[PDB]
Amino acid sequence: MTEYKLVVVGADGVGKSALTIQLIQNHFVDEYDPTIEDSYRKQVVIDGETCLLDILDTAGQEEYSAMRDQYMRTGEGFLCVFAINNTKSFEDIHHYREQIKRVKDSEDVPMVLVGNKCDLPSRTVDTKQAQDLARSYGIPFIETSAKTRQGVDDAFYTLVREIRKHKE
Ligand SMILES: Cc1cccc2cccc(N3CCc4c(nc(OC[C@@H]5CCCN5C)nc4N4CCNC[C@H]4C)C3)c12
Ligand SMILES: Nc1nc2c(ncn2[C@@H]2O[C@H](COP(=O)(O)OP(=O)(O)O)[C@@H](O)[C@H]2O)c(=O)[nH]1
Ligand SMILES: [Mg+2]
Repeated sequence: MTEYKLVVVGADGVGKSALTIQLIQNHFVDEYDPTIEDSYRKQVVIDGETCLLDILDTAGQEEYSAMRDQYMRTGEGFLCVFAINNTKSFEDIHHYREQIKRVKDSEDVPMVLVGNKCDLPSRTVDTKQAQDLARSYGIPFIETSAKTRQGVDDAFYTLVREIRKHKE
């Protein structure tokens, strides 16, 4: 089977952990320790390919040490997550994409832009705004809810698909 190393990044509170746990463990966590960073592995079939997904759920403090830089650059693809009711988290996307380009030392890194919490009633980030940002980057965009599980499998599988085509 093919191993894929995925890294879920984005501002605190956007739902990186809920998204990962929903995909790995099939349940919605409401109060996952905001500081716990860990890797999770899941065997799954994507487009008929058996895949082992190694998924780094990032957390902790905004540090830029050489060890963290090294942990991140093992990512083959990146889920860049913001929440549709958190303007600041959307604005922060550019920064995360810049940090990815830096530690990977490349301007084409497989990435998917993810607008989480789409179950929530009053969003301040419009679908169009985020699509526009995605198309500027050349990356896919998907809306997700870690609560209802909408889009969750597709967000991760779509990232896997972006890694395949980068590998040609
Ligand atoms: C994420 C990432 C990807 C690829 C390579 C990296 C290399 C080094 C460090 C990384 N990370 C570490 C965690 C982190 C990072 N950048 C911000 O930016 C917060 C705000 C907004 C813009 C500037 N800054 C002021 N915040 C963070 N953390 C806030 C507190 N909890 C967890 C975490 C989300 C950057 C790399
Ligand atoms: N309503 C709703 N709440 C969510 C969703 N995803 C995460 N949350 C909640 O938002 C908070 C932060 O989620 P968490 O996964 O810890 O964010 P992280 O800092 O990105 O890991 C928690 O209270 C979650 O229960 C979602 O899709 N919808
Ligand atoms: Mg978390």
